[PDB]
Order: sequence, then C-alpha cells, then structure tokens
Amino acid sequence: SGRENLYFQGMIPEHLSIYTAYNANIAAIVKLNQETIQNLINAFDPDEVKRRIEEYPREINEPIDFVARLVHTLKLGKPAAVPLVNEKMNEWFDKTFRYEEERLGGQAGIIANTLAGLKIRKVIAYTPFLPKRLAELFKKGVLYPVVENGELQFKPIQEAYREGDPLKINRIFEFRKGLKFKLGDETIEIPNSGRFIVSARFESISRIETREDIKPFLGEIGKEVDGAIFSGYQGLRTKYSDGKDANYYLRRAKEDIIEFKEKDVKIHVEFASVQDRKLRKKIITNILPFVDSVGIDEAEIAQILSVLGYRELADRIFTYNRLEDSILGGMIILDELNFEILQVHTTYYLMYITHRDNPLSEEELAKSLEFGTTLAAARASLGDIRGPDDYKVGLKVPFNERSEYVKLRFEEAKSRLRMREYKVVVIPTRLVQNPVLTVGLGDTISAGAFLTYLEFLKRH
Amino acid sequence: MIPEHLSIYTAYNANIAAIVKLNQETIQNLINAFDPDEVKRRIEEYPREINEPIDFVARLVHTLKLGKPAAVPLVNEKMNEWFDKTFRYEEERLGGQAGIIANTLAGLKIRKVIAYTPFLPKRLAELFKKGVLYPVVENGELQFKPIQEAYREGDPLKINRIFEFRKGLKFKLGDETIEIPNSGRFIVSARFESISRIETREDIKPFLGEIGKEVDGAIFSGYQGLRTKYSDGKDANYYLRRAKEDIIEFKEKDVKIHVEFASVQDRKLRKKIITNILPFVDSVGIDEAEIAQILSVLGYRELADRIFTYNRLEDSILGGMIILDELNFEILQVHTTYYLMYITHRDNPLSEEELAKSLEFGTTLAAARASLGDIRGPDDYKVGLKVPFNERSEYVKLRFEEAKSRLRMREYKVVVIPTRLVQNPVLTVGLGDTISAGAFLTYLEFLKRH
Ligand SMILES: Nc1ncnc2c1ncn2[C@@H]1O[C@H](COP(=O)(O)O)[C@@H](O)[C@H]1O
Ligand SMILES: Nc1ncnc2c1ncn2[C@@H]1O[C@H](COP(=O)(O)O)[C@@H](O)[C@H]1O
Ligand code: NA
Ligand code: NA
Repeated sequence: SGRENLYFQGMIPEHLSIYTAYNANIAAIVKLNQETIQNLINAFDPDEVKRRIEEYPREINEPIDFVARLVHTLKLGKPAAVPLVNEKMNEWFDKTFRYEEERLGGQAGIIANTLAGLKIRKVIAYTPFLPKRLAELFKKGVLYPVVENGELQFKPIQEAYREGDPLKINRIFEFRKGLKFKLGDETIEIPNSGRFIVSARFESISRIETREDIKPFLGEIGKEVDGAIFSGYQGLRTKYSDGKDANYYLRRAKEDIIEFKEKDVKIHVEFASVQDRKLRKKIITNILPFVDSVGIDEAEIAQILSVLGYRELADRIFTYNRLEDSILGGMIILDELNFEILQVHTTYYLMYITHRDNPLSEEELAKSLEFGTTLAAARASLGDIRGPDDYKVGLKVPFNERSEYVKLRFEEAKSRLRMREYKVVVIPTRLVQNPVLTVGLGDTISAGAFLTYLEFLKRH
Repeated sequence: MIPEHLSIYTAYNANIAAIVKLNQETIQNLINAFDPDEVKRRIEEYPREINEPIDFVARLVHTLKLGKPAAVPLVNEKMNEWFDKTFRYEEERLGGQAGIIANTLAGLKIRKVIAYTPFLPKRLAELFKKGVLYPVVENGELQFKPIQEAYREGDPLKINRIFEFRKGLKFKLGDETIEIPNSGRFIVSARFESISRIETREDIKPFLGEIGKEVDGAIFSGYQGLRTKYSDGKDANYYLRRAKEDIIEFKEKDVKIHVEFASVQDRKLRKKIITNILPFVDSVGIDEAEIAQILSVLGYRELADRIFTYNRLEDSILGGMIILDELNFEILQVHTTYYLMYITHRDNPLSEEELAKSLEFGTTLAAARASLGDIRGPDDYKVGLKVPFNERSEYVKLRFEEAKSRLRMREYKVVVIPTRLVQNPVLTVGLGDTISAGAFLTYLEFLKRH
C-alpha cells in the first residue's frame, strides 16, 4: 500500500480481486436497410421462402429458415427471437452481413468489463471458449488464467485467445418502420420498427465448464481472489451428442465451487431465466446451496419457488406481484437452499435477505444495495464504466418516484411477516429516465452489491 | 482380500445403548417411590415425552400392564443422573452409525480409523474398539490419539436405555396386582437439546483439512439428530452450513465422502438434510424405506407410496435412478432384506464386476457380524463367506432382468446382488451400517485400480 489512502476521500472497493466465469459472448447488431433486405431476399426463390414461412421453422438450421422467419417478422412488424442451432451458419451470417457494431455480452464478460472499468486491484475472467474475436472485446485490465510450463500465470485476456475456439455470437437485426422491399412480385412495407434476434444455441458453446488444462489450477486462482462471480449455467443442455448430460457438467461445476470455497473465496451466483424447467431445477439443486450470495430478479423468485414446491406462493407472486410476497418468497428460498445472502433486483426496489447471524448491519446491507443500483444508474447514464469517478454520475440520479410507496409497503410487510429468522433490507432503485444503455443492468447491480458486500465482510 | 491400506474418518453420531433388566424387585422398588394415585393420573394424561421421573414411571407401568413394546423420548438431560442412580445396567455397548462403523473398521484392522463425535464423555469413549483414534489438538498441533483416553469430563451423554420385561412378572400398583401378559422392551431414547448440536466443534474445525490429508475416505452420518429450532436462536440451517463447510474441506483434499442416510420424520427437516448434504458428497447408502422417504419430499409421492407398500425391485430401481438423477452425487448404494444394489453414472470408473464384488463384500461382512455379534479381526470375514446367498437369489435375478426390460436404463450402471442371510443371527443391530462400511471400503480400493 502506498499509504496515501485517505478515509475521508476514498466507496468503491478498490483493493478487491475478483474472478468471473463462465459466460462471455459477442453481441452483434445488423442494420437492415432496403438494399440489405432486398439483396438477402433476392438470393432465394420467393416461392421457396413463402412455403418455408408457412412451415414456420422454430429454429434456424439453414439460411432459408432465417430468411423465412425474418421476412415474416418484417411483414408483420413483430419482434421475434429464433435460436441458431447450427454452428456452421456462423460463416454464412458473417459473409452475408456487415455488423454495425460488435460488443461484449454474457454475464461474466459484462461484469468483468465493469470491474476493470472501476479499476479494482485485479479482475480475472474465465470462459472455456475464447476465440480472438471475443477476447478483443474485453476491456483493458481484464486478465485470463494461463498455464506456462505447469505454472499458473494471469495474462491480458486479449492475448490469451485460441483460434479455432467456438464462437458464440448473438445477432440482433434492427429494422425500421417504413422500409419497403419486394418478395417476388409483392411490395412489403414494414409497419413498425423492431428487432429480430438470432441467439447462438448450438452444441459446442453449451459445454460450460472449466476446461481440463486450467482445472488443476483453480485452487491457485482461489489464493489470488477475494470473490468469484459465477453464471452461465443457463447455457447447459440436458443431453449431449457424446452421451454427456447436464448432470455431468454440474458435477464439474460443484468441483469448481469446492476449490474456491476451501481457499476462503466468497462465491456469488447470478441466476438467470431458465427456459427448461428440468434444467432450472438441476441448477437450483446443484449450485445454489453451495455458494454464498445469489442474485435474482423478481420473475425468478416465482420460478425458483415453483421448483421447490411452493406452488401457491409462486402463483400469487406471478398473479399480483405484491412486495410482501416477494419478501416472503425470498425468505423461503433462503430457508430452503441455505446459502448465505439473497439479493433481489426489481424495477423499483432492491432487496437483501440474510440469516439472522449475518455479520453485516442493516445499514451496511443498505449501502451495498445502494452501491449496486448507483453503479447501474451510472452505467445506464454513460454506456460504459471507464474509471471509478464514473460512479459519481450515478449519485446524481435520484431514487425513483415510488420510493416513499416502496418504504411504506415494506413497513406493512414487516408487520405481517415473521421477521425473526432474517435480516431484510429494501431500498428504492435510482432509475435513469432516458438511459443510453439498458442491457445487462441487473448484472451490474449484482456485481456492485456483491463487491461492496465483500468489502464490508472485511471489517467484521 | 480385506482392503487394508486405507484410512477412514467417520463422524458424527456415537452413543451408548444400555440394557436394564426389569425384574420384579426393580419394578416394585421403582413404583414404590411414587404415590400410586398420582401414577394412575399421569397414565390417564399419557405424556408423549419424558421430562420428569413420573412421566417415565407412568408410561412404563402402562406398557407393562399391556405387555406392549414402546419407545418414548427423554427430553430432559437432567434426568440422565436420575436413570443412572436408579438402575443398574446389564450391558452397555456402543451405538450410533459413526460409532458402529468406527468399531467395524477397527475390527478389520484397516491402516487407520479416526472417529469424531462432538460429545465424548468418558463412558462413551470407553466403548470404542482398540485402534479407533480421535483428533486431539495440543498447543496448536493435531495428533490422532486412542479415543478411549481422549474424552472430556462433563460432555453430554447420549444414552438410549432399553428396559427389558418378561411375561409372568407380577407387581403391585398400590393394591392392584399387575401381571405382565407378554415379554417386550420399553425404550427411552436420548432426545434432549445438547446432543442435537451436530457439528465439528470449533476446537477441531480449523484442522479438518489436516485430517483430510491423512485419510482416503470419510463416512458421515447423524444429520437425523438435528432439530428444527434451538434455544439460543440457532436452527437446523446453522448446523447444515457448518456441515457443508466440513464436506468442502475433505473434498478439496481429494477424500471421497459416503453419507449413511437415516429416517427423518419431519419432512421439512428431511428435505433440508437432502438439499444441503446429498448433492455435495460422493457415495450415499440408504435402505428401501429411505428411497421412498427421499422421493416423497422431492415430489414423487405416488412412486414413494408403491415402494412403502409393495417393496418391488422394479420401483426401488426406478426410485434409485430418480434420486441419483435429481441429486447428482456419484454413487447410490441400497440395502434391502434380499438384495443390495448400486446405481451409478455411465462414466463411473468401476466395472459392473467390481461394483458387484464391492456389494458382495458389504453383505458378506454383515453376515459375519450377524453370525458372530461383532467384527473382531480381519479373519472374521471368512465366517460370512460360509453363509450362502439367500433362497430368493434366482427370483431377484429374474425380477432384475424384467425391471431393466420395462425401465429406461439409459447408460446408468445398475448392479443387483443377493444378500447372504444368516438363519439364526446372534446380532441384528448395525447390519445396514456394516454393509455400507464394507461396500464403501471396497469401492475406494477398486477406485485405486483406475
Ligand atoms: N433506466 C434504468 N436506470 C437504472 N436502473 C435500471 C434501469 N432500467 C433497469 N434498471 C435496473 O436493472 C434491473 C434489471 O433490469 P431489466 O434487465 O430491465 O430486467 C431492474 O430490475 C432495475 O433494477
Ligand atoms: N439375518 C441376516 N443376515 C445377514 N444380513 C442381514 C440379516 N438380516 C438383515 N440383514 C441385512 O441388514 C440390512 C439392515 O436391515 P435391518 O435389519 O432392518 O436394520 C438389511 O437390508 C439386510 O440386507
Ligand atoms: Na460497464
Ligand atoms: Na438485466
């Protein structure tokens, strides 16, 4: 330490080192103007497209599948999301379209970039697939684990790529109201603006794990970091072409958790919407009890309750969305799964639910939540976090108009629910009215609350 | 052969099983201490638990009159002293899963057997077999010392007391002669708060990694002893978080962990134990009723009921595959009267042949224990080898082939062998623990071959 450190002058936990895994991908955008659309359409027989639209492909295996679903979307002006389930089509998309922009996406990747922007002591990101195109989208300051002659090093992630690695690219096709094109001998005028999304959902990128080269060194990484933020389990498949299943990968994920926890690393998992109820339940069973902190949104309280057998409550949260029921559902999830702290983020309020013996005071818990929503507000206002001073931009965003109402409903809920086994803290969010960016804000909230949580634990 | 070259840690439950012989004089002197009208009144009230000497006398006299076997919990630790002053014990022996397993492994003279229980009064320590060790910390340094001398004076004493009574015995309740109509046992189980705080206590906790370095496997049991709530604000969850920390410390040291599961009546607590422990360990040993109890709180109510009711091998296989699919530990062992089973993942290193030999070692070892009353030395194993496989072996085998025909076997490895059932066993306590000990020991040995 330099010793120029001043208590009065310096809320961002600068001294922390954090590991993030497993999910990072490319988010690419294509602007569909008139020439782009017509040239795409022209490549195909119009009758063949029309027949395919009638067949209505629910996933993309061939170029015609994509063209039929996109044209259908454009004619109705209705946004849609269609999975790409064929890795070989990456080359087709890339030869066919020019990308307006390419950004990092995925929870681990977006959280890594935010923390490097905050200039904390060390940020190390891990993804099993790191082609050069992805590695280059990480911010300066992000590290990646490398084995250099049976010894563990951390290298700049931009230099650590493997060519040949599968490329997870999610593509957003933007269209505008009013554009016209011809399908054979029929003029189509797009009735409104929207987006058509093609998500990467082929096999190679669903093998989510620490690969066998880095695995023996996870303990040595654990010695370097104060915290680990894990996500990406939602990308797993229930069955694989080589006879593996989601369970196979979850046993490897539990091995990873054991290596970090034994080294006294606190682990946060950022939960996600999980489509497949069967996979959702496996992630909840295999992962959540064995970690420290879990970050969810409001919709996810009901989805987790449901798989744990609390069907009445899940229905009620879904039907009415009462704050009292969200606090009860958080309490039950914490009681059932018995990790250390739950954080829930919603449009108008953030919440922590902890065990009665958590070391932090309710004031510390509030400040950690405040730091999460303030960091999101900054990121929403600026687009990207570039230095620790950017946090102050977030401080200028007021707590939202519903703040009084949230606090009143919170006091009412306390009077109605059994509080004794828990600490519960609810704070209003700082909502940016006209944000420059909205993707990934929940991950930003979770990263910021978890980082400050770690720092507060160091004073107990 | 006997695997010899293995070191095993076992925790957390050990207790005393003590027997009292209720002869006419013991019964009459006991009763004589009390107002017979007050005894009758307490019997009318019918206490479900023992908090005071009159609760015990009341329930006991009521079972003696009916000749009815019964079990009533002791919920008052302060009454240990009363029992011990009032009665002479015909016999005291070690019980509890981790105690019985420790004594079995020490009898096999494996390389090292370390037991841990957080409550070790001198009376308990003395009932461990020669060779059982206990972790002891002196000036910040860990040693493994004979458990018999590692006791702490004043530790809580978990003693289960079995009162044996005989048909024909007569006694007087006031002026009424009571003659006992059937022989039987009245059991008083230790169910007070201090012995439900199941954990590694803070003096040894920091050293679990250093134990991990010394052992090849760990067998954990006794989670069924936890309570939902404690008088100092703790709850089952507090002890379950500590239990997960212990598991992490051994797994990082590459120790395989077996959990010997048990009946838990409270379904909500049962589910907490399953949630917090079973997905985190390697091997899990259960019997037929436990398959149904687990299935029940996972939401397979209809399957669980078929198992409780009918005991069909086909439903036990299906139930077993469901449990391994849901919980995703490494290997499931199921012990039942007529057969033992393993269910694993398709990528388990062991061959079906080694899986079957591991199960055969489990049942053989139980057969030896059942024949002899104990495992005294490694050669006792040979006594089990002379107990034939049971008469239902052919039937089990047919039912097994029929089950695989009807069930989606995926590529799970499922191995079913018949038990060696002893005709007139001298002992029937701890047999399931003994199977699980032998099957797990051999599993670890076979894992070394890959
Ligand atoms: N405009 C905004 N300003 C600040 N925070 C926001 C904004 N929009 C969303 N968030 C936060 O991000 C969380 C997740 O957002 P979403 O990805 O829309 O579900 C929400 O629950 C809010 O807590
Ligand atoms: N007479 C016997 N000889 C050998 N093994 C036995 C005998 N009786 C029961 N077992 C085994 O011991 C296990 C424990 O069952 P229990 O006797 O109900 O506690 C059973 O599943 C059988 O596999
Ligand atoms: Na950022
Ligand atoms: Na979000």
